[PDB]
Amino acid sequence: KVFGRCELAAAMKRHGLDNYRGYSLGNWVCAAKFESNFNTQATNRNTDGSTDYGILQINSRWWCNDGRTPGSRNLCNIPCSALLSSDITASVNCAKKIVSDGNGMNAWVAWRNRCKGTDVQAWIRGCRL
Ligand SMILES: [Cl-]
Ligand SMILES: [Cl-]
Ligand SMILES: [Cl-]
Ligand SMILES: [Cl-]
Ligand SMILES: [Cl-]
Repeated sequence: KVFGRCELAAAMKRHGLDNYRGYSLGNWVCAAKFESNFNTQATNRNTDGSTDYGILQINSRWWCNDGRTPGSRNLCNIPCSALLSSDITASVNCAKKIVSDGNGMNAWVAWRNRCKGTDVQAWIRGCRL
């Protein structure tokens, strides 16, 4: 499923990401844009052989099991495929574990390089929320 920008924002808010750990809703929408283009079926390979899955490109190195990432953990205790559903529950709950881990949203390299320090509020401009 490919989300509309305001559609994604609404689901993220309902799922409680709005100022979760102090990160305003715009941050999460910005991250999702550049990680996955709001496409829940997005998958990308990393240099270490792990894979990123879902609207928020959660990686198999630490957070989900895909059975093909040697020397990896599954800290959110989910199959990585579960993250590609049109329902973003599993991704959001996992992201909540991740962002509470210590580096906050810097865990998402795209957020760090492309959203951090920008006006992320622009990403929920005009949305009914
Ligand atoms: Cl957009
Ligand atoms: Cl709807
Ligand atoms: Cl584990
Ligand atoms: Cl990570
Ligand atoms: Cl980047």
